[PDB]
Amino acid sequence: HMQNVSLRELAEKLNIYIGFAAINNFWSLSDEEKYMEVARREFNILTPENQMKWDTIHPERDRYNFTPAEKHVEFAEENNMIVHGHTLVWHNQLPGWITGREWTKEELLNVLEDHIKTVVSHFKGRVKIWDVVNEAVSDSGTYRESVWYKTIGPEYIEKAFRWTKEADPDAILIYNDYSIEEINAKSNFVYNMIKELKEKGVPVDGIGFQMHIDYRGLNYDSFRRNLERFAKLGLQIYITEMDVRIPLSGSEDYYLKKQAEICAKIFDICLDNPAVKAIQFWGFTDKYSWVPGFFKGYGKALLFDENYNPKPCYYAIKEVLEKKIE
Repeated sequence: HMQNVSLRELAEKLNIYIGFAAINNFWSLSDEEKYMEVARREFNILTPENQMKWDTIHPERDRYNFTPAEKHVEFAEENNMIVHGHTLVWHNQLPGWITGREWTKEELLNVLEDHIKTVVSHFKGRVKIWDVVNEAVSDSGTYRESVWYKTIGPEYIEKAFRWTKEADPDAILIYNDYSIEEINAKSNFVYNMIKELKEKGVPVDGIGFQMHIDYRGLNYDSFRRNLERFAKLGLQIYITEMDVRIPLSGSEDYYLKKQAEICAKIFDICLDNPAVKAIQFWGFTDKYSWVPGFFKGYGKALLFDENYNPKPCYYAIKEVLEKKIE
């Protein structure tokens, strides 16, 4: 009977991880001390929000900068957190050396293999989970027409996973995407995609459900069924970027209560399926979240308020974890 009961302590008892995404340059924020203290007290897995992406780590064709990623990895290792690497292949925020010229298939395959082997071998053994391909599927449930897809065709996805496994055979390799938590056209396309990759022996070890949801919640029965179909492909399941956005106008107490009910229910369903290995939120304090810039009119989507005080959802998830253990 230690005096505080943290999320990470409860996660350790349930053999899962619970954690967060770390903002760029967190160590140099004006409130770095408080941010780092709440993070180390609460969490046992960290994803760098942006500083392992291409624009930061590979800013010119023949230049690599691991300096900010290594700050994230150092903080995680010092505080007994595992690291989730994000992300090796994605369509957005690519540097100008990629977006500003025309590519052929052979040349872009060679670029992608070099990026992936350089980055994954740099952090071999230190990054336990990689998001190898992120968001490859469009919101109609076809392949997203990214630079990678347009130039290479669909084989970019199987090659990215094969190249990542060669460079670190111990990392857990996942495909990560949003709005695939329920059974729908997008998740059906991802399901068949992954089923076909694994039939070909491609090493897709798991699926990441981003869980960027709102105060309307999910169709819980559909999420439960969708988690079961993916687990039965032999996948580990990660909830990778959770946030539960609420409108900024009006009835804050009402929306904080609905946010708590939604987080409680998501945790209940995840803890009932042993394929779910980790639940991370995309940040942890409302002071530092991508939601208000990306979803206009919404925010307050995380576990702690702007002053680092826990919100009703924090107590709600803690209660669920404690009941699951007892």
